[PDB]
Amino acid sequence: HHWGYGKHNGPEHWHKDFPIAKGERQSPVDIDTHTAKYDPSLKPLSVSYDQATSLRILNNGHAFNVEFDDSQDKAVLKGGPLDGTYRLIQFHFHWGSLDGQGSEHTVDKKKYAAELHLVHWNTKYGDVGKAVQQPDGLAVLGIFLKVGSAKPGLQKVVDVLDSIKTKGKSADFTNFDPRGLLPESLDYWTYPGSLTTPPLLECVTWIVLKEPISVSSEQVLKFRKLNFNGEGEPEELMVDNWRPAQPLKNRQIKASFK
Ligand SMILES: NS(=O)(=O)c1ccc(C(=O)NCc2c(F)c(F)c(F)c(F)c2F)cc1
Ligand SMILES: NS(=O)(=O)c1ccc(C(=O)NCc2c(F)c(F)c(F)c(F)c2F)cc1
Ligand SMILES: [Hg+2]
Ligand SMILES: [Zn+2]
Repeated sequence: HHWGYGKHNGPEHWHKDFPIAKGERQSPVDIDTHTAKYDPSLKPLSVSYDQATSLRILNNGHAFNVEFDDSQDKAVLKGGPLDGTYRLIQFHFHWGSLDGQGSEHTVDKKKYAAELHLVHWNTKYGDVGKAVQQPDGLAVLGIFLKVGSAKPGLQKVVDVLDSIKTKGKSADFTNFDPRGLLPESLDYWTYPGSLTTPPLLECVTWIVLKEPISVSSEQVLKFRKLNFNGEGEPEELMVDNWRPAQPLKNRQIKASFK
């Protein structure tokens, strides 16, 4: 049936319907800090989210997405290893059933509690649909979450979760500022990859921040109370919606810092 994260439709089965799963630039990958190359020509990231307009939060059966109005250059990402302007379209998380797992990318094999993905698309392509067909169509900003102190900025997200408990449910989610989810440093690693969920298209430039943000145990606990199923179906807790690290193959991970 449809793909998921369970025994019978999880990541190890994806290749049957999405051959690209065994591709050359699949994500996520493990970031080996001792072999990542410092590239002094990498420009600083330019995150301009002051004009971001969030619209809705949705449980899509795989995770929960917070959607933004991307009809204009309101919230953009430029700089870094990017050429062109990329508009923020949505953000979501991947998390685990336990604090020791949840992230998709790993650093020196270390797994974090969760991983935030801020998804952006290259404006030169006109729409997201066209951007996914290009090798540089998307830019995903990845931020690791570790359990510790509460992140004030994440609480509005946490509080609205009860409203979108099951697949298909959505709630109005305006005036959310994504700047409240960024760590203080924007140092990062970058490599060419893919979407980590089917269709697994290899159109992503990954920008993974070195500094994780901390969230309280109570905050991540609420992520774990969401459901993969729709209303009236057998309850399956939405946990461990992450894909294991893929082989790096002929790729090099660059670092913006020494
Ligand atoms: N401007 S808006 O009306 O608020 C709007 C909000 C969300 C989406 C969406 O989530 N589609 C998913 C989606 C992506 F988020 C991608 F990044 C992508 F590449 C896709 F192909 C895709 F279908 C589209 C438009
Ligand atoms: N975790 S992550 O790598 O940052 C990631 C970000 C966005 C998307 C996404 O927009 N997929 C929706 C989507 C569809 F639902 C389609 F049906 C389709 F054809 C797409 F191209 C598409 F992007 C998937 C994974
Ligand atoms: Hg592509
Ligand atoms: Zn993701």
